[PDB]
This record gives sequence, C-alpha cells and structure tokens, in this order.
Amino acid sequence: RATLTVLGSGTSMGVPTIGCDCAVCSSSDPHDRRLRPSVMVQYDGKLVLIDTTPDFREQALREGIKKIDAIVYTHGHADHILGLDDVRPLSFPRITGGARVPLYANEKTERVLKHVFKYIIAQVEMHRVHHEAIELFGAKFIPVPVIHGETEIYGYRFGSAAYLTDFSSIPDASMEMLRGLDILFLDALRHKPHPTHSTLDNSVSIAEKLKAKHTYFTHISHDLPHEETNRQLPAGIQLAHDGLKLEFELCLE
Amino acid sequence: MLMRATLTVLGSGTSMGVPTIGCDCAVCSSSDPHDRRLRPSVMVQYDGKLVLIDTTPDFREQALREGIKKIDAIVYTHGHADHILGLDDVRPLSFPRITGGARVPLYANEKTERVLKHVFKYIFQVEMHRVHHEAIELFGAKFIPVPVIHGETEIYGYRFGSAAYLTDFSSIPDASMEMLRGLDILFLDALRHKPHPTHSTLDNSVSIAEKLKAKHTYFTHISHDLPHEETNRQLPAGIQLAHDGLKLEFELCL
Ligand SMILES: [Mn+2]
Ligand SMILES: [Mn+2]
Ligand SMILES: [Mn+2]
Ligand SMILES: [Mn+2]
Ligand SMILES: [Zn+2]
Ligand SMILES: [Zn+2]
Repeated sequence: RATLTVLGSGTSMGVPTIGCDCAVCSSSDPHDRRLRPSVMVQYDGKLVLIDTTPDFREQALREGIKKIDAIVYTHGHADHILGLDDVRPLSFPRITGGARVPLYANEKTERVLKHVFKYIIAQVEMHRVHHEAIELFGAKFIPVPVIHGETEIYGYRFGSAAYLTDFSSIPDASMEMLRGLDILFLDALRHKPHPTHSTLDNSVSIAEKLKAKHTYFTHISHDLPHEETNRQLPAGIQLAHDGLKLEFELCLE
Repeated sequence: MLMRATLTVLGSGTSMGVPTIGCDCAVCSSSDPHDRRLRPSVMVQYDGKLVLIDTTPDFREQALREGIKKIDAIVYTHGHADHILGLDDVRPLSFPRITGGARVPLYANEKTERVLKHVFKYIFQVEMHRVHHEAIELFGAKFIPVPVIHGETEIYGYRFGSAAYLTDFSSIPDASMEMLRGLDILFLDALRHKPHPTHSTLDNSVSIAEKLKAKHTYFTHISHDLPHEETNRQLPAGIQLAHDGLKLEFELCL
C-alpha cells in the first residue's frame, strides 16, 4: 500500500563534510554520499514529507516531486528546517489546487520556524502537533516522544513503519509504542559518543529490543563507511542510503 | 604588485535556481549542463587566499564542487535568503583546526548584518565586520563597495582590481556607473526578458553593458526564462550569460 523514500540519510553537515580529507569523505562508493536527513511517505496519491532539509530543492528535483500534500516536523534544528524556503514554488495555487500546504509542528518547533523565516503568495499554514495522532488523508501519524540530548522532540509511527531521528534516548513509554513494526528508522551517528545522538552500538541494542522486521539507520556521519559498516551488522539491520525505497502497509479510514 | 587573480562562478541562477521545482518548461527540461544553475555566488582567489561573495543555500554543494578547504573572508551583497541561507553550512570550515585560530570574518552593511544576526542568532567561529562606502581591505587587495538599487533598497556590488560583481539590481546610480569603467570583467544581473520590479532585464543589462564597455561582460541571477545557448548565440560580442563553474582570470593590485 504505501512507500517510504529516503531523501537524505546523512548527518547535519552531510557526507562528505566540507573541508574534510578522511577516506569516507573521498569515497568512490555512491552510498557514502549523503544529503541531510529526510524521508517522504506516499500513499493513495498523496505525498507526506518529514522535515525540510537545506537540501530540499535537490531532493525534490532528483525524485521528481511536483506536489506536497503535507509536511511534518521532528524538530526545529537547521538541518531539518532550512529548506522550507525552497518549498515555496510548490505552495503556489497553480500546483496546490486549491488550496493549502499544511505544516505540522509542536510549539517549540513552530516558534523556531517563525523566528527563522518570518523576517526573510506562498500559502503554507501552521498546524500544532500534540501527543495525539495526526490525521492525514485517512492515515494516522502518531507522534513518538524521544529525547534529543536534553530536549524532547518527536519521531513518528505510521502504520507498520516508524521514523525516529535525532535522539540520545527513547523513554520506556515510547519504546512500547514501537512494537510490531515492518520498518524502523533509527538515528545512528557514529561510534564515538555524542550528547544528543546515538552511537551505532546503542542503536543496534535498541533495534534488538524492538525487533522490527527491518531496521534502517540514518543521520549517518563520515565516521561510518557504508560497506564496512553494513557487513558487520546483523541480518535485519542496515545503514540506509540516499534513494532507498521501501514498501509497507498502512490503514486508511 | 599586480598579481593574477581568479574568479569562479559558484552559481549563476536566480533565487529558486534553474530548474524551478515542479516546472516542466523547455529550459527546466533542458539537458544542457549550463541550463543547470545553483543560487548566485562567486569566489575570488589570489595570493593563496579565497574570498567568498554571498553564502547561498547551495553553499555546501558549491564548496564540495570546487574543493574549498578554507575561506579567508566572506563578503555580502545583501540579506535576501538566496544570498545568506548557506551560512549554516560554512560552520565546518570555521573551526580553529582549519582556520589556524582566527574566526572567519564576515563583511556586510548594516541592513545585511541585522538580517544575519536575526536569522542566525544561534550562530552568534565567525566575526562580523561592518561595510560602508569605504573600501574593504582584504589581504592586500581593495574591495570597493558599489551602491546599486534593488527595487527601492540600496545594496552593494563590489569592484576588485579589474573585475566587478553586481547582482540583484533594478538600477545603478550615476555615481556608481562612474566607478565601473575600464573593467576586464563585469558581472551584471539579468533575470529574464520582461521588466521585473527588483531585477534587470536582458535588454536593460545589455544597454548598461554597452555603456560600461568592460572587456567581457557576464550576466548572472538568471531564471528559466533565458535558455543558455540560444541566448548566448544572440548576444553582442563581449557579452554572455555566465554558467556554473565558469573560471575567469584577471588582475589585482596587491
Ligand atoms: Mn539532525
Ligand atoms: Mn537535531
Ligand atoms: Mn537574489
Ligand atoms: Mn535580492
Ligand atoms: Zn570526513
Ligand atoms: Zn521552468
């Protein structure tokens, strides 16, 4: 029924990181090339975007996105929001219908979006996300609280899939919201500790507790070579890559 | 102390770039590489130094493309989004490891500074320097601010040695026209064919070009209204649309 597409699998500065001479930043492996982190979900002629990274224009062009039905935000950090400016051409009435391009965010994220963009017609409209499910064209997108260093942000569960980026930990109550998945995306930044993200080993431990059929890591930095890392991971656990497409089930009402 | 300098076009396109997302017109569908245009920016290299003019939302791609490993100074024309949003992506070049210890200096007029500090309040690695009408002394070279009018807002272009870079203008004051004579290289805004409230048309910028008589004039900030090769085939000798990746040699005192 539904399709998830990885628009970017990379960390906040992407892979390569500008100015870096490390082997991964010079890789001949295309999978080591990673735009900033975002996915899109398509179902029933609809397109739902999670986060608008600074690479949004390139992401949209290379996937031939010509219309967006809804945008949902995990949080307000620059690698997740700075592409909102480039969404504008698709918010024009000729494309929209119609009509509207709804943006869903919690109060913190909304405040950030307003500060960053209300100084610098494009009809977007802000909708508030609370802990209750978001109703999008028949589907329910359930906000899943996760801890991003100190700050609580959201990942999202939708049908048999879930997407959780930018976390250092996941509270027990949220772990219980993530059982029985077909597809699971988790933050996995690198091996060395980072206060607001999760290590590869940490995220493997999490994956082994949640037991999704397939688990994919994202927000990946230059510390994780794609091939080297994947041949060390368990059977149902892998690093995502840019362009990865996955099919799954989702119930519409 | 005249030395060889190189100007590189990092992006030759308008604010939404070429192609425009969602558009299926002839130019957006073009397979001519020069019809692919990132947001507008150039860099200037001389004496082992690199000076960047504007930080577009495409800055990461532009830097990777050109193998930029260090930025010695950044100079801003104005504060519109297509000229500033890439500052976030300047951060990995601003750490002591790469810089050598000093912050990356940014140069901007007061209105542009105001917008940068507001938008990138989380950033303020980098240090702000105020530009007025006096020349900017950068590593021996002088970058002269050239006032231009962007609708009704005054912004800056810059002249440096025998080159000048002027984007996002609808008009150029007389006093500024007088600053722009005898160039080897001149960049001018040319958005599209039809008059626009804040930009210059192809025809208008050709008229300006023929008044200023630079050896070579290049147009930038180009929209999908202008096919690259077909337009260049029709322009006067010495006048052409720029393209992403264009490199030009010129001279610079000190
Ligand atoms: Mn992030
Ligand atoms: Mn974050
Ligand atoms: Mn512009
Ligand atoms: Mn402008
Ligand atoms: Zn690296
Ligand atoms: Zn077009």
